[PDB]
Amino acid sequence: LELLSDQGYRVDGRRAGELRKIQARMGVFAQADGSAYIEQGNTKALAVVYGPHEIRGSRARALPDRALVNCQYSSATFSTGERKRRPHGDRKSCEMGLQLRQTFEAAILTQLHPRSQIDIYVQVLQADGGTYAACVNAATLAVLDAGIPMRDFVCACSAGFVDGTALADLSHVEEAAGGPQLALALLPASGQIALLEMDARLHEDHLERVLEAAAQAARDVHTLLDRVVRQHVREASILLG
RNA sequence: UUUUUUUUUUUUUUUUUUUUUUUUUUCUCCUCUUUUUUUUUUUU
Repeated sequence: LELLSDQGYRVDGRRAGELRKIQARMGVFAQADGSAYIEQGNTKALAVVYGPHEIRGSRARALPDRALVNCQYSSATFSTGERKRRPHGDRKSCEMGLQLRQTFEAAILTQLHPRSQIDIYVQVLQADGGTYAACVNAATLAVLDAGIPMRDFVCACSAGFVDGTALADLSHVEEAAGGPQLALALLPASGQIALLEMDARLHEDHLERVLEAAAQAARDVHTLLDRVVRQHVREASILLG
């Protein structure tokens, strides 16, 4: 099957260094302390956060120096072509909630809420392509909506490598083809990387170009989400006064 | 030849948990030429 034509067009019609269309939203729910909604291409995510509160259970599991970040991951049973129902014991959810907890224990400026918990929930309504970056961006928007201070605006994007060229924002068809996939979590102002992942084989000479293309695609996600945040804050500033 | 007074480092600790590798596709596809097919035999 052709994943890159001779003309340079992909299966869905975009070039190598081209992203899908994103359409976000802030303030979806009312009861919670924060909310967000993003649809990156054909993947629909959702995130809900709860502000610093009293530790549930009160089983002396607190930290006297910082706060306790608690991230979960879930997925709807109609999120793909087949039903594929799973119980709440899978290790895919555990590893996704652990990479989420790892990146948000580094992005959030947590040394201001001693002996407090932060509960972050992510719900995926339709998965087609990169799920990690869609969850990270939806929870970055939900955290901004909740007013929790943070060092920067963390954004994530993936990449690939086919026929000696570097792709960007891979889809499920391209992902399920046995290629060197790769994902980041970038802080645009400093250029630092919060998380790095990889699978499948790849030569050592092509790591610089796949990593550079992924970082550039994350910097391209940054501008599009930045205009959404600026329009939202100008909206509320106009409403307030 | 210049008296008298203006307190200070948050209180708390004797919390239960009965799971388990993975996980999810890619179609049908013209094999060229001396033949029947030789064959016992012996030295390993």
